[PDB]
Amino acid sequence: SEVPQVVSLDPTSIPIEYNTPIHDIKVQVYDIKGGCNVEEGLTIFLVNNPGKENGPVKISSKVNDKQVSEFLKDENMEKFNVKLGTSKHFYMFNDNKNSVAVGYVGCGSVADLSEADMKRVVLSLVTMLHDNKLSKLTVVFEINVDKNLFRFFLETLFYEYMTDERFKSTEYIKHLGVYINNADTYKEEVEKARVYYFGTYYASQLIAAPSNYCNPVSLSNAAVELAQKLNLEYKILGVKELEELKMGAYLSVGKGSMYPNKFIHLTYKSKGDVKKKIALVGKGITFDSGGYNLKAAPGSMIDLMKFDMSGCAAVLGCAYCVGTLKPENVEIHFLSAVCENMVSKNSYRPGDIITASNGKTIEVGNTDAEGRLTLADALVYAEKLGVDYIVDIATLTGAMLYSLGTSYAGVFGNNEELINKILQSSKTSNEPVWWLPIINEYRATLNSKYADINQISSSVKASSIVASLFLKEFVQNTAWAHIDIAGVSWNFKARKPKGFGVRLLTEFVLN
Amino acid sequence: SEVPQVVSLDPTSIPIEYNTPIHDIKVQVYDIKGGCNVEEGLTIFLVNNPGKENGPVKISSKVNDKQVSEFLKDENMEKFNVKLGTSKHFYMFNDNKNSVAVGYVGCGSVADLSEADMKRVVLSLVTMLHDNKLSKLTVVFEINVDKNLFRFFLETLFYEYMTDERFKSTDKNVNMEYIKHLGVYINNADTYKEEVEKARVYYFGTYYASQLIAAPSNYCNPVSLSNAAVELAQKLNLEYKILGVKELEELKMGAYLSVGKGSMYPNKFIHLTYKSKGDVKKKIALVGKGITFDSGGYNLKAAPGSMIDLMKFDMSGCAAVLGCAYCVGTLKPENVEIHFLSAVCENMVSKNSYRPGDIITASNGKTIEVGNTDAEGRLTLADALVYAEKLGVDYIVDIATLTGAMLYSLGTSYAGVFGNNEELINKILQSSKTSNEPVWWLPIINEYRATLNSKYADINQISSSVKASSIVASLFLKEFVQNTAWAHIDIAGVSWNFKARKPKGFGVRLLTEFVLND
Amino acid sequence: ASEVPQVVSLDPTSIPIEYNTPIHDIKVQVYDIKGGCNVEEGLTIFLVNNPGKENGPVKISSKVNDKQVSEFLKDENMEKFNVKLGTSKHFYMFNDNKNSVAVGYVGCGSVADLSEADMKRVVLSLVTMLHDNKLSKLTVVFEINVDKNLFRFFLETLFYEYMTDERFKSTDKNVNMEYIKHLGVYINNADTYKEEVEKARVYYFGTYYASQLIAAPSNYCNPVSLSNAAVELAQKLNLEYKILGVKELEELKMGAYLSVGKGSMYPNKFIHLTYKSKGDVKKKIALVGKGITFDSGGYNLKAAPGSMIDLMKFDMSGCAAVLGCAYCVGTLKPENVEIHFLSAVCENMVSKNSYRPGDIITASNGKTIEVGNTDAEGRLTLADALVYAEKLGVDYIVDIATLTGAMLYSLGTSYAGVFGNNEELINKILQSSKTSNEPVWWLPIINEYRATLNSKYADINQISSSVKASSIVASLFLKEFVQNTAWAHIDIAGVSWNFKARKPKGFGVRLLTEFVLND
Ligand SMILES: [Zn+2]
Ligand SMILES: [Zn+2]
Ligand SMILES: [Zn+2]
Ligand SMILES: [Zn+2]
Ligand SMILES: [Zn+2]
Ligand SMILES: [Zn+2]
Repeated sequence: SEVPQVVSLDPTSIPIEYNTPIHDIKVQVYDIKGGCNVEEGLTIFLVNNPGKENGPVKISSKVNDKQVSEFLKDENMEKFNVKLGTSKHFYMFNDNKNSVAVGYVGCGSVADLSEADMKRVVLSLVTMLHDNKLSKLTVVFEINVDKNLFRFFLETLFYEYMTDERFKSTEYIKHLGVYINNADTYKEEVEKARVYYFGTYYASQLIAAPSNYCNPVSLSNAAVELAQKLNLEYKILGVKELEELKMGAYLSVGKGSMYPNKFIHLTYKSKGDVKKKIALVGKGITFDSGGYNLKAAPGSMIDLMKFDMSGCAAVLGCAYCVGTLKPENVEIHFLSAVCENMVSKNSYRPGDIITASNGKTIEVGNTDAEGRLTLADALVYAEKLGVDYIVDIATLTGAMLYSLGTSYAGVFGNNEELINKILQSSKTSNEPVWWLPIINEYRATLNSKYADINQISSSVKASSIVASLFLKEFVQNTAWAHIDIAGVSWNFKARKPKGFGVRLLTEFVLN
Repeated sequence: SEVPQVVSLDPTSIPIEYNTPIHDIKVQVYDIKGGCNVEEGLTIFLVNNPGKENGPVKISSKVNDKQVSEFLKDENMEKFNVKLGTSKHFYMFNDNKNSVAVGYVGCGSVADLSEADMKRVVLSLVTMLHDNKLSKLTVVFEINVDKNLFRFFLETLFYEYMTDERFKSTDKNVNMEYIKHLGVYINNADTYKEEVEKARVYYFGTYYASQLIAAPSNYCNPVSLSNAAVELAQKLNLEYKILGVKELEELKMGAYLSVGKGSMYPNKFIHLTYKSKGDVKKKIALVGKGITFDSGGYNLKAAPGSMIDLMKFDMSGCAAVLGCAYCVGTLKPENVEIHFLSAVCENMVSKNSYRPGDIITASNGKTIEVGNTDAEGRLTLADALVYAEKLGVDYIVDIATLTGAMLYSLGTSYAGVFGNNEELINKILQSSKTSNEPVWWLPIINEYRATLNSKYADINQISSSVKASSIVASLFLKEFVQNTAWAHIDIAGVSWNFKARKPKGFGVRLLTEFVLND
Repeated sequence: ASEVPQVVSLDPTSIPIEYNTPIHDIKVQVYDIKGGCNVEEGLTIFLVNNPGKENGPVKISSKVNDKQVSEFLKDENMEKFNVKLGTSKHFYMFNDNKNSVAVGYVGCGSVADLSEADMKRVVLSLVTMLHDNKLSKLTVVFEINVDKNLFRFFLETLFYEYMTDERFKSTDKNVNMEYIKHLGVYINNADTYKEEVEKARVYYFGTYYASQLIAAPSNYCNPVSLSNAAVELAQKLNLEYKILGVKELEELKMGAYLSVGKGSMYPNKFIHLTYKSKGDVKKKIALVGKGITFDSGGYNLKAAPGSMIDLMKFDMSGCAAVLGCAYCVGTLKPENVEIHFLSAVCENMVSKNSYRPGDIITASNGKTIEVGNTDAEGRLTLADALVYAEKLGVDYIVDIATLTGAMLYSLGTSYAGVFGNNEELINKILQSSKTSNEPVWWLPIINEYRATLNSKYADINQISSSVKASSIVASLFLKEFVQNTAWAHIDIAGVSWNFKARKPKGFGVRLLTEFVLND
């Protein structure tokens, strides 16, 4: 519980903001039929031009205002194109001689927008908000979007709009109007978007927290504080309990750290009959220097490694969403074997042979492959709960930047139905995931000469699949999936976390 | 048609063995419900024991010789297990008082053997042939096996047994003695017979492709590779055309020709055609990357691990298409028209090579900013795709050793497949299942296209920021298929068998199965 | 003259070669130290040691024939100077004839038997006193013990280090260079060391000649110009010579040697100089030298840090050593021997015409070779050059080559490595090393690595894919191209270039010549 320090100035807790300006935004959804009102604030239309790549802007909806109508006349809206993500907006006086702001965001030439297109649209939207001091924004949907994509649009606008100043030292809007066809069906999605937004923004807060602030001790303390605020059971496992359990793999990674290993175990149990038990496991490495296999090669981005607990952050954000929504007929376990991978006289070293909590011995070939070591014991622990689904999520292998890149997470697993559910949850959360195979032919490269199994392949380069084959050895009789978010977790362009997985994991629990 | 040379000692053609020793093998399939005759040669039993990891071996088939039976009594076979890949040699005097050789290969503890497990059995089998001078091999199938797994057995056996001595001179392996007959004892032998011919045609198509890949770059060049295809087309009675530089100039193939500007061998564009003597219901175009050697260009492969010495394989895609042409041209399917295309060149370093930053114009008008001269595969394939599209086909399928990222995505076992059309990918995925050449579907993330927006040309050859290289190349290729169904098979990672130091001929059976089950 | 191709009219068409060096005009006199040292004009320098104590005091032992110079060199007056190896002091005084003289000393340490390395350092200190001083005579007095072979080494090393190569200086000539015209030497039993004076002079130029060739840059010294250089040398020495061009090389089926050159603008040229003695011929010897006039690496370009591509004008040091040898042999004229000097010269370059990694090529002995790395081009040329050598029917084949950069990690910059298939031949090489004072050290041909040359397609791999001991694996490769003849192979990659002085060593000329005049 007490966070160790080297000097008195070392911080002793993660600053968390629970009450954000987003939560104060009044959101009204009006039916697109009957026309729009432009009586104050910024009014933005979302218009596309199917077929006509880069075609002009044309506004179809009738606005109850003589002056702005004159502005949105086809003859005047012609000079502007629908290039996906392009935008302009103008200030003027309306019928009532009130200064308003009218504009549009180009939604391209495709009709069925993707999550990435939507993201590009929102980015233009937020760009106007951050350089315009208004109190109301109104968005008119002259494009076709389903309920999930609509909810996704709100979540993404909320998340991108929020600016995280916790670590800074030396005026948001208050109303949101949405003009959309079928408003009544879309209304039930607004408050859920608000929950998903924060769940995503909470994970981002932890990830963004640097490793001096966000260490194994303080990160478990935040988990506990989230459980109590949410009224979930919470048990934190310490070194003594961890030795008694024999989690050799997990403890080896921490041997070199000044912060004791802390294993997080949150539990949500719905009030009624329990029909499905689920274990969610997240890689929780608060800083991964690589260990004696130091991240010293050009491109190894050691300065980003505060993010190697992104899986844990996702699983916790899921706890917020799950505890806040309080679904029926489930028991969810949120697990994370937290630690820190450092270079010290005390660290485990390459070549060490260690014994996991299920008795299998493992030969360490590379100390930077530590995430699969910690997940190994977390998966043994999880299977001891007698759950139906074990889903882990982790920034495991940098190889994913060369397979799927920075947009799509990869998912591996030992059960077709579980991989199917994760994909469908990817469709409804709009968090993109792609199914990759656990190629059995590669398993023999983990045949250790001395230990029971190798930690890494010495030859095979498809590390994302090799790790998957290693993890498989630690689940004996339970549907299990594995989601490698190493490439998607961090938004390199915006220089901030994405919060990837929260909504994906929640949709998996909910539907 | 004439291969340029620098010295009179430079080879002017690819050595190609068409009548291989495997071809000289007389295969018969006998019905096991009738006993196995153990006269001469080596006769091998494929046995398993479902249950414990290394159960014991138990011969089930009726052996048509008293002495052998008394020898193969369970009491004698108890000492040996059926560990997958295990084998043992037996010697005895049969009923005729003659010396016979018999043995077994462990088929593991599984009932329905896996493809990868079948291979391991063939290799173990081949090992028994390699240091032995035998005239006949008999194999009794005491394991469950479908027709498709029987053919795959023959197929794999033929390819591994075949030893490529085209380039030996004083190290010709004496003691090499191929068997002359192959006997197969199987249940319902009458139904598996149909697969012997097919396992033969599929075998050679693959070994053919492997001969072109293995052929060093000095032997196998753009001129000599096109010469080889014309001979193949002439044997198979396929229509053939070879576009030379002047025609390629007239067709305005700036991307393709720019790659070869630095080679000493002129560009040669292969176009073979098969069409059957009935109505045509499907018209396919198969495109193969045909880079006979890939130095990288001015973006020289000099970084560690770039394996410049392996780049004679950068035409395995072309080899696969020509290989498919043999199988299709031999079996001759009905109601199809198939164009086998390849834009062959050599990516070299010279005062005549194209440069990074160069801007070139493809045959479809699109200007291209070259960002890395070693991304030359997508350039040649761009002009080949627009060429294929002009033919008015239903399916355009290309197969290429395009991107090294494949090793980090799927590894050395599975090829990746990309496309713009679910239906065609599904047909490739099915064909992958039945040819037994594994492939995994990867997506063309549209979000990355923006990193191809060039500031001066119409399109970027490469992305500057994105590292998912296989996906980006697929996005580039996508810009040269305007309205046709098109899939893309990246074989950069599966083409070369690194452990054996020999090509796999990957793609031949896949492409054929695609053509024949349509 | 055989015409050298050019790109522009300014490209040089010949290697500039100086044959009449200032060292050829110095008159050498050797005096017996018994009977007195006279102190004439110029500089007089004593070589003094003090066995026992390091940095010990210097005492002048020999008898000087001058009262003033004697009084000045009194032991009590010399104790202020030590004998630390290399130290040196200059003295100035008037003699018996009221004339100014200059004397001094150079310290030779406290060890009894100086090594060639120690002699090198003593000579370097002498040269330092010769530079920036307009002297007409230098005299050296040997108050130290050296055998006949080490005394010759002193003269040659003195001559070599004294020489300054200005062939490529135009506006920056040292307008202050003035060489001595006379050199006196005082030593005990002088009559026995006299015979070494003329051999040392011959040995100096032979080595300085190879040095000129090596330092000549690849645009001056290319396959055509260097073969032209050898022709002229054979012509001045009445040596037999035949220069095989591409046409014969194709007839001779030298596919390995030709492949390496396919990418050059200078056609391959094969040098073959012959010295046949007039007497009954008892030994026939073929010396083979690696002749790469510039080694870019080929498509396996030298781009890795520390690859020193800018040094690769020296990949023909073996050929230069062998030609330097030919000068000595042609000049000294051994009596009962037949010597063939061979070099398969070419240039390893990047072009559309170059051979590629992976290429399979056929050597003149019909063996096919899979090219795994184009930067290992030397073993390819030597393979064919060895086949040609055995066809001549000699008693010994000895090749010398800057073959493997591993040499820098095994024996370093001082000792070369000798490999071979024949203990007796390797002993003759080791013997010639002692007498030439050019250090060689025997390294093994480890047969266990042979298997890693087993190509899957060709007859043999050019390179091992797993074994890192390049210098051994190449020896295994070459050994496959000599079937029934004693053959040794001397890798000089590490020792050829003198990094400190920024010039070539000419290493191997004297080693090889001594071998030629061996029992
Ligand atoms: Zn790591
Ligand atoms: Zn990590
Ligand atoms: Zn390339
Ligand atoms: Zn390529
Ligand atoms: Zn070299
Ligand atoms: Zn070299």
